[PDB]
Amino acid sequence: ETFEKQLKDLTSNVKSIQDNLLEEIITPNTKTEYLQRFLIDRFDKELFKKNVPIVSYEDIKPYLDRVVNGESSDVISARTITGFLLSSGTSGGAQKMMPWNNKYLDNLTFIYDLRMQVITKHVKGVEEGKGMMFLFTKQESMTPSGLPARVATSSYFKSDYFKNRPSNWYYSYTSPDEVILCPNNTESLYCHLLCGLVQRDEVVRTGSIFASVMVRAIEVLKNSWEELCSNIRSGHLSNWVTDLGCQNSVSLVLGGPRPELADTIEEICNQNSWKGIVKRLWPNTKYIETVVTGSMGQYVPMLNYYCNDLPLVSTTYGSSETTFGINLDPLCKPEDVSYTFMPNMSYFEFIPMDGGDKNDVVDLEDVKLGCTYEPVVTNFAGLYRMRVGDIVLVTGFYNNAPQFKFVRRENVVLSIDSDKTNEEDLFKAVSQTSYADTSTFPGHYVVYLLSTCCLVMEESLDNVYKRCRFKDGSIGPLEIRAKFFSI
Ligand SMILES: Nc1ncnc2c1ncn2[C@@H]1O[C@H](COP(=O)(O)O)[C@@H](O)[C@H]1O
Repeated sequence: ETFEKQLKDLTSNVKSIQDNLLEEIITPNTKTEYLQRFLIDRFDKELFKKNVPIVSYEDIKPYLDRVVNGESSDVISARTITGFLLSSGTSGGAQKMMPWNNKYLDNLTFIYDLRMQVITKHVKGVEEGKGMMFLFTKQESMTPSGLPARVATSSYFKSDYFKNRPSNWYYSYTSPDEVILCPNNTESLYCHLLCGLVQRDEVVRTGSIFASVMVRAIEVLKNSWEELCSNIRSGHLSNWVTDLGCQNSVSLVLGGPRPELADTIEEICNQNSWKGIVKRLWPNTKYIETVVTGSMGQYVPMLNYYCNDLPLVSTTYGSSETTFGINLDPLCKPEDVSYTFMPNMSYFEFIPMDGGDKNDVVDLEDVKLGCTYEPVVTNFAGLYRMRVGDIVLVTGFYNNAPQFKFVRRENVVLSIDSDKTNEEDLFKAVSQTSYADTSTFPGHYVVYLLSTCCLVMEESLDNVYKRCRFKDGSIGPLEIRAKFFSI
């Protein structure tokens, strides 16, 4: 009842909520160095639109550099910046750093609570069980200001928003918090699988942020099940896991020897065909929760094979600048997913990317059906009218809330995992066509046109690629097709 009214109000009063949010954001910031220079003396929406420039990351980086280096955040935000977000996008090989504060986590947990209600409205049999969720923490980078830079979900996991989260099915995992918080993701993924297998009847959902990570978890399971079952049989975690938090918390989950359970799992895994394996090991699973839009659509056939066509539920579209919104038709096919922007997240504007809309920039409530746009974001952490670099397509409207298909990220040419290699990067590499191969796991780049040539191309790519390729092992060695490989 409360949720039904909440969602009706959010998607019906879009214009009013957006206009009030802009006033809410701008009013305490009119005296910042940044907004004072565009002479926004008081809050006035037409003055904001006329005087405040639409900017790229590059335009405002001088201001962000000052905050990163320790200058008072009030140069851009009266809401103190207490950390930064590392974006998967880069500017000159360097990851972009976005300003961040707890309003990011206020919005994120608002969206978690909303999509939880959307899921349970449409999917039965989930509220009495737990999620086997392959969630990972990545260690933070220090900035000269002394504030940490983290990836979006790590900024949540390492906060009390996560530690002191609510107590219901949607925030209940088969993995202890220590496993989720473990910065060694090889150890934590193994422990995720171990705890999920031990509590296999309680699993009602499984997944990860992106479909690539869900696929990797299944491949690790395929390559680790004999060892996992030996830990279940003995009641002892393998010695190689060094994280103390994992050792202590997983030992409690194991409890003692489980040779009968081990036998049961070994009998399932021992089939030559891995088709439907997820459903056979976790028979109470109701759905797979993972993003399957954008470059992640390449993994849908693999996921359907392993999960025996359990629904793939792609819930959220977000970025280091802001969370955008959620999928209000969770049980649709992957190719049909659209995201309804939520008007309380940030003030959204849109630049037309085709001839169907001839305006220079338009408000959320004015976007035209069937037209493409680049989103523009004004947020609660010092970003004013910043271009996001994504292209979206207006597919419809839920009440008065536009729904958007994610089309692509501008200039990105190659993407396997979190990496987003764009045309400039592939250019430097070749000067020092392409295809993203996923038919084998791990996926890898393919540069059509020598062992050394493969290496120097990889060495010129960005840090996200190199962390995925050499550390997580989510990308294989780059291949120049005679066929040659990096190493
Ligand atoms: N649900 C989604 N579907 C497709 N692409 C997405 C989705 N969520 C995020 N992305 C992409 O990932 C970007 C976020 O990058 P980051 O700044 O590293 O958080 C977005 O701007 C999109 O390009």
